Amino acid sequence: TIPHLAIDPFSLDFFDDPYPDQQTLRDAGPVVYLDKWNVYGVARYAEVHAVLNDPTTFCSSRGVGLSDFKKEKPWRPPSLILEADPPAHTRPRAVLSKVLSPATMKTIRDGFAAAADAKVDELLQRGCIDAIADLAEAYPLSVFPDAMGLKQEGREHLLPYAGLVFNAFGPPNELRQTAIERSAPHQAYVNEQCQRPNLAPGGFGACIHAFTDTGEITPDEAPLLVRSLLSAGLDETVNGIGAAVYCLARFPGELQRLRSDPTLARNAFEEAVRFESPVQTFFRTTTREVELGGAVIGEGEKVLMFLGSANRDPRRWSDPDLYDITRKTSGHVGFGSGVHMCVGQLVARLEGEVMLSALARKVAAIDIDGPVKRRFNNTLRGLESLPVKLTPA
Ligand code: HEM
Ligand SMILES: CCSc1ccc(C(=O)O)cc1
Ligand SMILES: [Cl-]
Ligand SMILES: [Mg+2]
Repeated sequence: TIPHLAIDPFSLDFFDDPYPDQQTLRDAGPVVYLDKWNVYGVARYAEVHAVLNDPTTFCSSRGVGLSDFKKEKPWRPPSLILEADPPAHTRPRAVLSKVLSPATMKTIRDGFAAAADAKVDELLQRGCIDAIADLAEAYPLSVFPDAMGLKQEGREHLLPYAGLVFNAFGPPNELRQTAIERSAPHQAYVNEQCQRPNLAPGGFGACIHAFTDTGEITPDEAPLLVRSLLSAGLDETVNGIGAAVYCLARFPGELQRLRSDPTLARNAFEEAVRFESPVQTFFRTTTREVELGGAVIGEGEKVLMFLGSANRDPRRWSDPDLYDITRKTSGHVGFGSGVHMCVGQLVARLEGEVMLSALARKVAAIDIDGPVKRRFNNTLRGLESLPVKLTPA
């Protein structure tokens, strides 16, 4: 009753161009079985949204990667928030929700916006740049570690650790195993910076520790929660900003609309998150035998969700493959949906918005002028290099 497919969603062939295969996964049925990895898969918007919003049936405490924590040991201690279900998930979630709250965004917006303006003016003096290394990567690295309260020493481990985290969600292919095997130096750096004395007072990490006073988390829980913000938020935001620049170069009419109304910057970034879906895939594990679509999934089975596919499903989106900066983007699952929906979404949107605002006000054209290279990762989509020429407005 359930179609079996041999598509490998963790192959380089898939990463290079997943969209034809995503249609095949969508059109094969509401639920598919991926024989290559012995997991179920859902690729349409309806089922992805349904799974995300049914946490008691499709749980996260057995891991949101391929590996099942009931069967295998986690490569690192499980995340206190991402790999927890209610009620264990709730109070750590509340802490990060307050640390990364709307109120918090007021304290960082001016600095984040000023840095984005300055970065774009710096790049305009160069003309031709790499929009990944010199922009999409450079800008978040220039604001987020400082906002986190990290010391200067050791920040060279941040990008390697982020890449490792998202590769480890995947199957035990080469990308995953090569990342985990010699990852101890990255883990030692991260674990050290999660300790209270190493975090600048007033930053995100120190604020997490400050919540131990309230009874929401214990002191021994706090380092693990800080770790979440050195795991998530970097590569996804980098990839999202890079995709936004790519779309503004490939859809030049949309850059001209953004220039004419820079207040579209926030939605222009949201549309890029839907278009790119920097977090392409992750898993749930069934706690019960379940009827999804017309399929009966057994208990203890891994269920792979295709967020990028859900955000390009023509059953839900008009012209899903077009980048449209005035599209009504509410309802996309690029940030997830339900109880786990990205707790850092306000930080990501802030970085994306102010960068696209700086582009909107300062740049007249963005032209690709060199070979474009893709960045390969088991669960992230994004570019490795994006040579562009920036024309000043
Ligand atoms: C464009 C940027 C981003 C994208 C596409 C993204 C994507 C996601 C997604 C899809 C989830 C849901 C995971 C699940 O349901 O299992 C999630 C959760 C999460 N995100 Fe993000 N994220 C982004 C930025 C950030 C930032 C900037 C931070 C931190 C500053 C962050 C921290 C987290 C954390 C801690 C969770 C776990 C939340 C929970 O389980 O309750 N993310 N993110
Ligand atoms: C799968 C969504 S991206 C993400 C990665 C790691 C964490 C964490 O370490 O808590 C949270 C979210
Ligand atoms: Cl670690
Ligand atoms: Mg300033």
